[PDB]
Amino acid sequence: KGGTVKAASGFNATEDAQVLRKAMKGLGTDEDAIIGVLACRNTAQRQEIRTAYKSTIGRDLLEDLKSELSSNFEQVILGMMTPTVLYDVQELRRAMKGAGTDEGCLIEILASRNPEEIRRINQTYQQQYGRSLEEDICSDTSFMFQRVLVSLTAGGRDEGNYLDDALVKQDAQDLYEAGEKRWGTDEVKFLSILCSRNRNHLLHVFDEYKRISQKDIEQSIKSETSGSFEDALLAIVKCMRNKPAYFAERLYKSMKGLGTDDSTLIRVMVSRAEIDMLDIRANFKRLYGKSLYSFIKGDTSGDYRKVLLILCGGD
Amino acid sequence: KGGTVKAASGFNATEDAQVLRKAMKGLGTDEDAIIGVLACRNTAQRQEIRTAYKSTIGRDLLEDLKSELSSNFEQVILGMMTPTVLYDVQELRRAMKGAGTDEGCLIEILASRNPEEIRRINQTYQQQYGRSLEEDICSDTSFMFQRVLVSLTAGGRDEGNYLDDALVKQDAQDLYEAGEKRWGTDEVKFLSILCSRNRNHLLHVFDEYKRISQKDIEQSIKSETSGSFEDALLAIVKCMRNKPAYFAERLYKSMKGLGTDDSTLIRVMVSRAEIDMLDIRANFKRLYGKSLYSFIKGDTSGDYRKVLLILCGGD
Ligand code: NA
Ligand code: NA
Repeated sequence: KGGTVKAASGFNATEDAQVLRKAMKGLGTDEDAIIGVLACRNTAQRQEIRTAYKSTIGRDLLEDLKSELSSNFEQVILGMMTPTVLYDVQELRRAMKGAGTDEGCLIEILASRNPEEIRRINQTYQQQYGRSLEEDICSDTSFMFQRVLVSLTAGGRDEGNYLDDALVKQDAQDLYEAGEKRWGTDEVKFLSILCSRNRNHLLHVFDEYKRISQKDIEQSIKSETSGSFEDALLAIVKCMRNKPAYFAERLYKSMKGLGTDDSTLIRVMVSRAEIDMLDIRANFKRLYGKSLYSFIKGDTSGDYRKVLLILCGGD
Repeated sequence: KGGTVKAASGFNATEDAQVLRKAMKGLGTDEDAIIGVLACRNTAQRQEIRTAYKSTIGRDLLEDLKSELSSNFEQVILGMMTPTVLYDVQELRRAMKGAGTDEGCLIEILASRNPEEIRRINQTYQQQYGRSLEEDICSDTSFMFQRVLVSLTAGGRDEGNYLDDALVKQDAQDLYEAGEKRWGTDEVKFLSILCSRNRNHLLHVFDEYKRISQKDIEQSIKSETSGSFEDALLAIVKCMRNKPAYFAERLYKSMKGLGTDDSTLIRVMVSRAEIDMLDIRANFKRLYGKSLYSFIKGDTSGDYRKVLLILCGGD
C-alpha cells in the first residue's frame, strides 16, 4: 500500500538542475531526461530542484518547462512540479473560472480531501486569488449540489468518532422511509446525514441501512437522486468506504469508452501518486479485471504516456 | 395500457345524430353535448354517426361542425371525426403545402407509424392529392434530413427480426469510430443503420453501442449531428425503444415553457387516444413528475381543454 512515488536516494538537487538544463538547452528537448529526473523525485524534492535551478542555472525551471513542453505532457510535468496544496487550489480555480463549471473536478477534490487538507486549500485559495472558495462555489454551482459543496468546503462534518447506536438506527430509518415513495426523497436529509456525521458513524449507518432496506445506500442514492447532487453524495459515500476505489473509478471513467478525459486522468495520477496509488491500482484490478497500467498504456501515447506509466508505478 | 378512447356501449348512431343536430340547430351551440357524444365514441363509431346524420338529419355533419365551431376546439373535433389514415394524410399535406415546412410534424408521423400504416398513408396521399408523398417530401425538405424522410416513407427498413450478433457489433463499432473526431461523423452511416436495420437488430445495436462507447446512442446523436436530421434520428431511436415515451416528450415540448404548439398537442392527442394514451400518460409522469392531465388543464382552456382532458382519459 501507499504511493508509487517516493523520495529518491542519492538526491542531489544541483546535479538534477544541471541535467534538466542540459535537456532543454538549445533546439530540441531530451524528454527522457526530464522524466527520468522529475518522475523519480517526490514533490518536496522537486521544489528543492526548482530552488537549485534558480541559483545554479540562473533561470526559472517552471517557465522553462512551460516553454519547452506542450499539451498533455506539459500538463503532467507542470502538475508534478506544483506543491500539493497549490495544485488542488489551481485545479479548483480552473474548474470554476468563467464558464461551464467542471462540476466533476469540484466533487473529486472536495469529497476526497481530508479536513486539514481542505483547510489548507481554503486558506491558499483566498491568499492566491483574493476571493473565498466558498463564494466562488456559490456563484458557479446551485441548489442541493451547491449546498453539498459548501458543506465539504467549510468542513461541516463531525471529525470525532463517537458512535451512538441509537442515532445510527434513526439515521438509517430516516433514509429508508424516504425511499418509500417516488416523491418522498428528502434530499435535505441525505445532505445532512452524509455531510455532517462523522466517518465511524457513517460507516455504521451504511451497514444498518443495508440491513433494514436490503439495498446498499449507493443503490438508493442512484434511484432517488440525479445530476451532480447524486454524483456528490456517491463520491462522499465511496470516499468514506474505500477512497482508493473511488479514484480507481475516476480513472476508469476517464479512459473507458469513447474519448479520454485527460484532465481528470492527469489530475488523479499526479495528486495520488504519493499517497495511495498502490491501493488505487489494486482496487482498479479488482474492480475492472485489467491493470491500471494497461489502461494508461492503451489509451495514451508519447512522452505523456511514458510519465503516466511511471506515476502508475508499473505492474 | 392501450388507449383511453374505446368503443361505446349502447351505441345508437341515429340517436347520436339527433343529439348532435339538436346541439347545433338554431343560434348557439351545446358544446357539452357535442363533446359528450363524440369524445365518448371511437373513430369507427364516429363514421357511423356521420352516415346516420346524413340519412336521418339530411345534412352533412362535418360541414355543420366546421361552421358551428371555431379555433382549437374546432380543430380537435374535426380531427376526431377524420378516419385514421386520412387524418395522417391530411396532417402531412398541411405540413408541406406552400411554404415553411412543418418539419417536426413530418418527423413525428413518419418515424412513429408502423409499416402497414405508412403504406396506407402513401396510398391515400396519392389518391387524394394526385402527387406522391415522396415527391412532396423531396421538394419541401433537403439533404440528409430529406434522405431520412424518404427512407421512412418508402419503407427502406428490414421488417423481419433476424439477429446476427456479429453484424450488431460491427454496426456499433462503425458508429463508435465515427464519434472519434469532430470532423469524423459519417451521417450516411447513421442514416443507413437507423433507417435500414430491423427493430430487433437495432435494439441490440443500441445496447452494444452503450457497452463499447459508454454513451447512450442518443447522446452521441446529439453531440454529432444537428438540425432536423438530428431530430429525425432521435425520433427513430425513441420510437424503436419506447414509442409512448416519444409521444410523451412531444406533448411536453408542445406545452412547457413560453407559448403552446397547439397543432402538435391536438394531433398527438387525437392520433394516439385509441392506441397508447394510457402508456403515454404513464411515461409522461415518469419522465416529468407531473400528470399529462395537469399539463393540459394548466395550458389550455374552454371547450378545447374539456375535450383534450377526455382524450387524456383523466388521472
Ligand atoms: Na530546447
Ligand atoms: Na347553432
